[PDB]
Amino acid sequence: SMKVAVLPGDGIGPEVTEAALKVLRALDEAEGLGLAYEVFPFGGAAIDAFGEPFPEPTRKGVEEAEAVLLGSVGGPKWDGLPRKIRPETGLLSLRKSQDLFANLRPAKVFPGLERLSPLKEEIARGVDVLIVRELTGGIYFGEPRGMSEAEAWNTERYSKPEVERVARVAFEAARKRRKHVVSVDKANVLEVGEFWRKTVEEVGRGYPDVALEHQYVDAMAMHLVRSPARFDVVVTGNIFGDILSDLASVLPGSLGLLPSASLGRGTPVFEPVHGSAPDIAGKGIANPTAAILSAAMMLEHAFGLVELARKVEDAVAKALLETPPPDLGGSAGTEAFTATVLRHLA
Amino acid sequence: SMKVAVLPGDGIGPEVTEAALKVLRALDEAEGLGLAYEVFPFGGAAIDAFGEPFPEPTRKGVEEAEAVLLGSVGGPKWDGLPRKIRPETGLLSLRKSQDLFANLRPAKVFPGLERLSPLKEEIARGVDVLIVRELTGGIYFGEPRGMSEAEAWNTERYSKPEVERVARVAFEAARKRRKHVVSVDKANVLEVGEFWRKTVEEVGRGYPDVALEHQYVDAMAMHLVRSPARFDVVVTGNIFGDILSDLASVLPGSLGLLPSASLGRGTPVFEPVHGSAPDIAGKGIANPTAAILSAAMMLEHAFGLVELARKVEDAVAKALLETPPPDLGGSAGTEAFTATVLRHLA
Ligand SMILES: CC(C)[C@H](C(=O)O)[C@@H](O)C(=O)O
Ligand SMILES: CC(C)[C@H](C(=O)O)[C@@H](O)C(=O)O
Ligand SMILES: [Mn+2]
Ligand SMILES: [Mn+2]
Ligand SMILES: [Mn+2]
Ligand SMILES: [Mn+2]
Repeated sequence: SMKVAVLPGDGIGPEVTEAALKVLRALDEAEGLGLAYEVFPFGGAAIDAFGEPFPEPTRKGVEEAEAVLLGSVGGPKWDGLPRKIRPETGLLSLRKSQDLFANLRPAKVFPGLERLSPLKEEIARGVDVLIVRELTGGIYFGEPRGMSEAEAWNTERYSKPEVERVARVAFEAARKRRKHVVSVDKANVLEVGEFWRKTVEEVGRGYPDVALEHQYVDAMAMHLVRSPARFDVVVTGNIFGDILSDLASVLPGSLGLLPSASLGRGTPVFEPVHGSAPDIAGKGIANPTAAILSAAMMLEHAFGLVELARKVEDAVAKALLETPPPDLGGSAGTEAFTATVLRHLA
Repeated sequence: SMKVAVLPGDGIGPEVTEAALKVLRALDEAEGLGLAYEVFPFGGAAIDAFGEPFPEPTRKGVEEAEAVLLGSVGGPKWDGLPRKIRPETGLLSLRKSQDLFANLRPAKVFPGLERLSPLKEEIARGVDVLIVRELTGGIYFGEPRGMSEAEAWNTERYSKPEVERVARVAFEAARKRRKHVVSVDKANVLEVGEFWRKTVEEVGRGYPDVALEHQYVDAMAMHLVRSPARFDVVVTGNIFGDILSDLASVLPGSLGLLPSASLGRGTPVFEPVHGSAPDIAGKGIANPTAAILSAAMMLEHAFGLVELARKVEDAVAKALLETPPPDLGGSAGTEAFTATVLRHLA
């Protein structure tokens, strides 16, 4: 079996999700995967239908599935909503309800595609970095939090077990990759950074076969641009991971390329890093690469189909070289780009 | 006249600071500026002699001077000491005591040097962005803050007057440049971001001639790499400013290229945005560009010597294209490079 909860969301979310659905359907037919999917409302669409971005039928659908394929959420239609029901809060609520504390974001420059990077070729070449981002803690969820007319406040905080568990995922991922972890904090300025580093260092003792290095977040942003090829796994807290993963997104040359996996205690979630791009929704141009590669991450991580995930990745890489979408200077529409991916899969 | 407190600091700090002083003496000679300056112990140097990084006599000198020319602080010798008594903390104390809420970091790619940028030439051409970072509030100084065996916490908080005063600096700076400001927050997840955005918006109304735009911090990190050329002034909080300013610093191709001004209630501070670079200390190769441009910002912001700051800057620019330092593919040591700047200043 292969039970998938599909949450298309808003803007280009449904378009890119349908592209990823075509890739999955074509694999189901060829490999006999027994895929069964069901579509649920989430985000702006759920707010308009149920009054909340992560409504009951959707929460039930997620908990009962083996994996979630997620689109994108948000748009100006919902600007000004009380924070508790913003599309963005529904997203945090999804991550939190399944306690998906480990967010995996791979930034990779495919061999031959250095041209597309905004960086000079020799710097972009061989880039293959995995950002492990702590997703259900830190300032995103910390209390106290609030605002009055005179001030506003949010609390960046971590407990020992929260740091331990995300650190352990980073070490396990590194062990399967190039056995190198860079942990990122602001320990020269903050107590939380200090605490972060101390705990990651302790977890590191359990993995003496993996090299551990620490970097300050400001210096890390800089390294991700000057020498990204020297990184294997990067582990950091919620907001630092949010920032650095968008920054890494530029290495391949575009934001519509980065897929992601959210793993923890409950139903794993797979979503393209990009937002809902309201400006281009329904215009048949959104690059579906991120969504497709997220479906690839789902195959590997949720279903253990490593070989299949790589076929998709290989097909996408050829499609990018052959007929790139407009965001990479090409003229291939969402539909045509997906068809290209399909031919290579054959 | 011109009363300056000089804080060389640790590592390359004294060398690069000395280089900047040679530029300053040259101008005091050629222009008769009435330059009076005294050297004070700061950072690790202050720790060795007084047992603290920011002792009473250095505090006194700072407060009696009209401007501070600071080198850099930190080094392996002082690792191990509690964070609270680090040279880096003495730097935070200096900033806090003079309530220098506005940190100006101009990341610029001088015409002809696009080649040194990690970015492709067309992207790096004409880059001229000023980061206005709030420097005395936010998480860096937020109460409550702490650590136990079980967890640690820090508080990202801003008051209305704190956001208003840094925002104003941003608008005034823009008004002198290209009339565009981008304010940067994480309003979609953080109450403090919503509060920041709302306050910058109200201040913005007093500047109907300046264009105002808001970007999320993760998207902004991306834009500083894909299209830095579209930005003029960028204003943001303490930690977001720390990250984006290091990011912007990579654009012209080195560390050694970025100066900064710290402006506020007390004595203004001018320092190069780079660490003590412990390894190359006393070897005479460190790029003094950032220290020299920092004294140039001093001339402008502390003494209103616009024209002179500019002559210093054009001189440095031609020195870079004529005799580049080791850190930018060249072989011009600290003193030889300074002499080139001296030669162009006449
Ligand atoms: C939409 C926003 C809340 C979200 C986040 O900050 O996690 C997005 O930026 C991302 O990175 O998935
Ligand atoms: C050394 C450190 C405390 C300092 C900061 O974080 O402000 C430095 O990174 C900077 O950007 O000037
Ligand atoms: Mn993000
Ligand atoms: Mn003259
Ligand atoms: Mn910094
Ligand atoms: Mn005072």
